[PDB]
Amino acid sequence: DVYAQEKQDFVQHFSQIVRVLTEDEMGHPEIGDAIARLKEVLEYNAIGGKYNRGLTVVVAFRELVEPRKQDADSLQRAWTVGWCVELLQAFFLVADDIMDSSLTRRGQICWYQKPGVGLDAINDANLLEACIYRLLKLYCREQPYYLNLIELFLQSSYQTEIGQTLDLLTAPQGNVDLVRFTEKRYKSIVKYKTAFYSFYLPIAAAMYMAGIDGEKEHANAKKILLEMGEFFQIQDDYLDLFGDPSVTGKIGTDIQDNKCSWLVVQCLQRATPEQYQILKENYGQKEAEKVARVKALYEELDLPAVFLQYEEDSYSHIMALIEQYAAPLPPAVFLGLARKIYK
Amino acid sequence: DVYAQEKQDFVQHFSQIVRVLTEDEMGHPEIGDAIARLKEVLEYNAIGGKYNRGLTVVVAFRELVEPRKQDADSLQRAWTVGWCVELLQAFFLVADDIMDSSLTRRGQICWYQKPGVGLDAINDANLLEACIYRLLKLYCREQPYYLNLIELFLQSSYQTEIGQTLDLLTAPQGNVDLVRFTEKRYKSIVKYKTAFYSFYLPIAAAMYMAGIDGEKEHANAKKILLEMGEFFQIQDDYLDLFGDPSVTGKIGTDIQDNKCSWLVVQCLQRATPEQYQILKENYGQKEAEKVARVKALYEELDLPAVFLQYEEDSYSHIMALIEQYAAPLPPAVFLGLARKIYK
Ligand SMILES: O=P(O)(O)C(O)(Cc1cnc2ccccn12)P(=O)(O)O
Ligand SMILES: O=P(O)(O)C(O)(Cc1cnc2ccccn12)P(=O)(O)O
Ligand SMILES: [Mg+2]
Ligand SMILES: [Mg+2]
Ligand SMILES: [Mg+2]
Ligand SMILES: [Mg+2]
Ligand SMILES: [Mg+2]
Ligand SMILES: [Mg+2]
Ligand SMILES: [Mg+2]
Ligand SMILES: [Mg+2]
Repeated sequence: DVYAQEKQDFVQHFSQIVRVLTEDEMGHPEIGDAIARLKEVLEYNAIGGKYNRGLTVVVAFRELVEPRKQDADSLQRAWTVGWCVELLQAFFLVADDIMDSSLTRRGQICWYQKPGVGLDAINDANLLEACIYRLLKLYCREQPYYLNLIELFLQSSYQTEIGQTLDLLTAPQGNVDLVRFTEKRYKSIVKYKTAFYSFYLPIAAAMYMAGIDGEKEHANAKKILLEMGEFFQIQDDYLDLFGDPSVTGKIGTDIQDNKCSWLVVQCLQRATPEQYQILKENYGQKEAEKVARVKALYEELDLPAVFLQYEEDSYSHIMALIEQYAAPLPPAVFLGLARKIYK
Repeated sequence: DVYAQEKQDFVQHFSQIVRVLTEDEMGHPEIGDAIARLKEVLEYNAIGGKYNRGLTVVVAFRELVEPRKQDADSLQRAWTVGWCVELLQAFFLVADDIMDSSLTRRGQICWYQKPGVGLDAINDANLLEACIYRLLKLYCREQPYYLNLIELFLQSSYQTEIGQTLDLLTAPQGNVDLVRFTEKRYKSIVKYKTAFYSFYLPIAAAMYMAGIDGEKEHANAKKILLEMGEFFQIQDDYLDLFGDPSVTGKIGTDIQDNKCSWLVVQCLQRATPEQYQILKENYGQKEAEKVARVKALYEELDLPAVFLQYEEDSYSHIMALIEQYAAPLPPAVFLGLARKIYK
């Protein structure tokens, strides 16, 4: 992949990110303990993933910016902005893990589950968020795209938070109403909670850094990226139940948490009234036997096979959107991302 | 007060703030339920306070901007930016109430304690934060001070979050070490957690709106405002134990929560080794009888009288700093604020 060609170098740069964020300390040694906590938080929560969102900024930048304009400082700004995307993810995930009552993330216990962390993780997440704007000021403040990037991160955060609200509102604890789990509702939740920040944000950041600021170009980019994001969230929902946690790094909670998962939507489209009652009886509950019954029902209704077919159809659709909407950007910008997510 | 002269009108404007924030809905009716939740969150959490921070932007604006430049639109931008300060407070308090295990706020149950809210309040707080940047874009994007304000809110949030980290790190649950509760540590915690966002932020916002952007003018302003903020937090700590909750609107938790309160710092400065052991035995614990013992010890050591004296000395000090540092701004800018907090 073009992603493996940039990864080791991207990751390498995290030590610099941490160093520049945790040297607000000469000048202000009274905040030392707080900066030590920030370092711990950064190291626990922004490292251990695949780095695909941050890497996408870097790879897109190199593909959109003329090689004679890819000087040392410009490349550094590019991987800084990719790390800002990673930090945005880190902030959101820390908070999400608490609100979803999750156990593990990236092959370790969730930050909030750590003895001695707990709900202090809320402020830790806010700090991760603040680091984004700190790095943008330190590295990009004199660039013509500075305000574009600040506003792109802010707006992406707002959209994401709106999607989180829909997610949580459609999934009330102890309150099983399957009636709300429609395809239309599903598409809206995932557009807001995932598609903007996971797909549109990183490419858009690289577009703005390359001086591509036009509303038409950004709107065309979105046509591809929001669709890619929807697929990505459907995949996430499928892996929540059917994925191997040694590979995914995380234990699923969607059934217990009463979530408007792609799986439950597809279940409802297919289920006889008898299967509907089974689903109603067992969904949204902590008991392991009830979760098992839901999984059994999904397997009975061939949902893994339905997912496999959906992934093929989706891949073909996204490739079609690249043919329609890529120009004037290099198709490789989107195809690389397609390759990474449809693996 | 100059604050009462602007309050009814300031509060009046909240209906407009809510209307403009909850009409992201024509165009995007798929987010309707989320926008309904945002309205609920806004109404519960940004209304019911004294509005002093938001009001300070408005009053300072009128005192710093030439009356011929105080047109309809400019006044509207001023009360919008004051509401942004209120929203910053609202975001921070929702999160703080969870992390401090608080019960009530502004004479009602804390948002997170509401049946059916719970830890979903984390995302609600993030949404309140997003509304700040939304209102600044909608109302101030074409103004020469736009980036100044965005960066002032972002930086104030970072500082505040650093202060929150110090607060929480100095107050580990179930872990009583009084050794860390020093005056030096106290001053650092409150500078970061309170002084920036409660005092410096609102005046600074009005300064930038009035085209007063000079580093020397902002640095002089800070000399007064950070000191005022320290006093304000000492007052907050005193009222945590000795205030009337029908007046304060909130039930105190500092002793239970093992906080580096001004009260405990002053206790440690004065306490015999026998009183030190009593404090060690009873601090940072949930039992009502142990909290009562700590309060008894404080009363034994005349801490209310010590606070009364401190408030006089502090008032005199801040007035001295106004004489030194107010120019070239009208002294009324600071004196009005002094009047409100030393009441
Ligand atoms: O927990 P994961 O990794 O399975 C999850 O995929 C995480 C996720 C998706 N979108 C957002 C937005 C903000 C915070 C977290 N987000 P989900 O949406 O299923 O919680
Ligand atoms: O709960 P209160 O109102 O007594 C409290 O005064 C609230 C407070 C002060 N400073 C901050 C910063 C962020 C969030 C809340 N903050 P405290 O600092 O004592 O928690
Ligand atoms: Mg989750
Ligand atoms: Mg979630
Ligand atoms: Mg998931
Ligand atoms: Mg879940
Ligand atoms: Mg508190
Ligand atoms: Mg607190
Ligand atoms: Mg307090
Ligand atoms: Mg407390």
